[PDB]
Amino acid sequence: VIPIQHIRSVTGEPPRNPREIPIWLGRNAPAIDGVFPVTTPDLRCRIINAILGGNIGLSLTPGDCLTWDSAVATLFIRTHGTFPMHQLGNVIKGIVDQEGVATAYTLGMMLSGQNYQLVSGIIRGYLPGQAVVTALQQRLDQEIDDQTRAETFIQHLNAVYEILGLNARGQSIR
Amino acid sequence: VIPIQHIRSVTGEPPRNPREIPIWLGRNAPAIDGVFPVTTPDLRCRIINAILGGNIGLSLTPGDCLTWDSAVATLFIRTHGTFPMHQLGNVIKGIVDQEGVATAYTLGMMLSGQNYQLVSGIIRGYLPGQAVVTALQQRLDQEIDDQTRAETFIQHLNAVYEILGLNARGQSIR
Amino acid sequence: VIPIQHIRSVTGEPPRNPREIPIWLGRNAPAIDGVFPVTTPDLRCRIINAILGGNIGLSLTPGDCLTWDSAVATLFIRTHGTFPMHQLGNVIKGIVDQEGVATAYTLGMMLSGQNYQLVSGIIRGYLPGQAVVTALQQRLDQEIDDQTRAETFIQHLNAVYEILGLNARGQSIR
Amino acid sequence: VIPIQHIRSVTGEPPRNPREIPIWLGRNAPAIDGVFPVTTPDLRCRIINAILGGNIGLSLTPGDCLTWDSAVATLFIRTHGTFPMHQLGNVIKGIVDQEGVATAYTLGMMLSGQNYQLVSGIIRGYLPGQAVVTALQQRLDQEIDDQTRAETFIQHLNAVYEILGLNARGQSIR
Amino acid sequence: VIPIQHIRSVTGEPPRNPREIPIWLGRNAPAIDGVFPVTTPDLRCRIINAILGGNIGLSLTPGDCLTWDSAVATLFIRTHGTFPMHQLGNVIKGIVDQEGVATAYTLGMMLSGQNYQLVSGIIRGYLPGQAVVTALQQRLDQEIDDQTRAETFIQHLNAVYEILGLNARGQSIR
Repeated sequence: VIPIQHIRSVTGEPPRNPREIPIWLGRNAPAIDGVFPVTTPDLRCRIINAILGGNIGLSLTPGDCLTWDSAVATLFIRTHGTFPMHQLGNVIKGIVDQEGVATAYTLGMMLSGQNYQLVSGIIRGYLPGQAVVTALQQRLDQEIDDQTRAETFIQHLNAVYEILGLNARGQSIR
Repeated sequence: VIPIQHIRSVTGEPPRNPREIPIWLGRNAPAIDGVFPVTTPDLRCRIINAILGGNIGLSLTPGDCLTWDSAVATLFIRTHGTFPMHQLGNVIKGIVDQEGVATAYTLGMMLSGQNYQLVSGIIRGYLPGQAVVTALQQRLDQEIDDQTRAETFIQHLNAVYEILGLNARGQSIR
Repeated sequence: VIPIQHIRSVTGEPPRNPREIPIWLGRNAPAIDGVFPVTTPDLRCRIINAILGGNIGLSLTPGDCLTWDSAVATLFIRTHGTFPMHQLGNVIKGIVDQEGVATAYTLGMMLSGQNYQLVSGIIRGYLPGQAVVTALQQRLDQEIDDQTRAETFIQHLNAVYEILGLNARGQSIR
Repeated sequence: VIPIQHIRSVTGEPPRNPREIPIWLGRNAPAIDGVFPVTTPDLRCRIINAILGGNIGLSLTPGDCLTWDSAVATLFIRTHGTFPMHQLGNVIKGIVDQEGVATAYTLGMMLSGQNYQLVSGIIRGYLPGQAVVTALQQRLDQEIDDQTRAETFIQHLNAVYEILGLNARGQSIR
Repeated sequence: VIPIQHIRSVTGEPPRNPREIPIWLGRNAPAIDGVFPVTTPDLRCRIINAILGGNIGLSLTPGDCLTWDSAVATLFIRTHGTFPMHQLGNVIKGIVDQEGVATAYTLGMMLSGQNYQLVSGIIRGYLPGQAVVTALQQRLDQEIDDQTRAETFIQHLNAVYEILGLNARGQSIR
């Protein structure tokens, strides 16, 4: 017996519009990993199919549930009909206005197969204000390599936002 | 003590209109099998009667709960009043517009006692577009026998839909 | 610790109108017995008092909870103010229109202290159509005795309804 | 880990108006004792603080949770601002119209520190009809002492109400 | 498997407006500690991230979850964009009108890093009525030192409010 109700308490009911189901799963995925440990592709497939309830159209098989990124990407092709990387710039722009830059980096990297150069370049255009772009680049440039920059991107954004008095959604205190 | 609440988290509350209770059970049946193992006809009868709550009219006895298909079919005769195979073409046409082709194959086969020839022929008429009909037939024809075609029908539909840029409900990206 | 939440998942919240609380408990009683075994009068009293929540007026003591029938009957005297058998014909007529004949036989026998002759005679008047009355009587008459007829009444109604194409609520396919 | 969810299934969400929180706790207290055993003042304090959720204003300390009566009385001084016994007659009159006489005896005795003479005298004025007052007094007078009358008051009200055809809220069948 | 559902029963769903999420966590924090014991910074981080569900913007790392005060303060900088102590007087004034003085002392001390002198001085201005200010000061002055006054502040407010017939929100009985 998989403990579905604890997982259902963290996630909640699926979104009504089929198009917003892939983004929802990506945002709730880190919290699920902390509350319950998922160690095999088969366990992940059973949890995702139960959370979405009776959606035969969006059912996933054990092969496509190797990593959380693969599961979120497959749901995108079933809900939208296009592979994600073809229109990544538009998808990141929608998340930034509705949720914020930190949500866009996490979901953009899941859909982009962990490509730091493409995600960092697209996000830099939509960062809030000229000062934020210059300050963040200086801090990231000091890091030794692309792997180290990828791990510390969210930590370096939070420090810059705090100095300039911006909330998570980028709205100024003034 | 059967763990009803985990099963209730996956399913949800029964539909208010008595006519849509049989289709609802069919869509939620695969997810229930993954979360909790059902191994006997008696266990299935107790789970179905609890999920529908206090519906004395639609109660099922252990004899008619031998397989999930038998349980869904018996509810159809109590909710609608006609055996399913008498009007299968109309039932499949309703599911395709509301949910999609993949939901119609799974529920059509449960109501049709696993008849591949009748279900495949009815679905081919309602497939979206002339190109989808020709492409799917070529892939299915290559398979060795009817049992092998039945197992791979959903896998071969998903590949064709992805090439032609169609979502699960059959709506084009254009 | 009694497992109240599993029992609450099957039942649901009590009805707002005090008059419909006795019928609600009768319909949900068979499902509760399957999910959790109730073996003593004391356990039944604790479960019924928790399900109704904080209703001091309708609280039941261990003495009146000997059988599910005794508990449903006592709630009727507290909600309505009259003993049930005094107005049984009217109560059965209300259930038949709202739910169906099968619900009326189960709840009519609980309120009537398992009297087959009174319940069968009252139901025969409200059966749907002249043909249903004649067909059911022929099948019941063949049975050896009143105990055997009481066990097989619902099974013999379902067979007659299926032949004449009627749904559980008695509405014809035509 | 205290099993809060089973206790939350019996109780429900707290009332929005701060004034009706003390009466709500009193009505739900007997059911909680049956489902889960509370044996220490500390356990009671932890359960009451969790049920009311995040109400820092109405938080209770282990010292004032010695008995369920002490906890309900302390919430009355925080929600209303006056000790209960100062205005007991008005409080009992409100409960009788909204819920009934049986709810008023149970909650009146909790707020009145188990004083039979004051609660019985206040209730006798608001009993429904002249006949109910005379019949109940005759039965209570036969009992040997005040402790015996206190235990059998609700049992003797239910018998009188049944003979005169009154529902729990005191409304006649006519 | 962390028992998230018991914690979710005490807390409830997060507030929709991002600005009121920090105050909500502070009010629900004492109840969570009683129901489930939290002994490590890592366990606290996993519980807070699950309770807020899928909010990537307000996610907290193990380093900033050393104490409940540190977690509530970090959420304030992400939701509002300013450190709390810069505008403490305004924050305490909002809580006093909406909830009461007792909620303002508990949340004011969490945001102010346990500074008794600043919190006590700000609260004294917003206490209800001239008599309450004089009576409370006399009782607090008798205590030996600032640590002893901090522990007994809520106990000494409740005694003064009871003598002057005030409810928790400061509204008089008159």
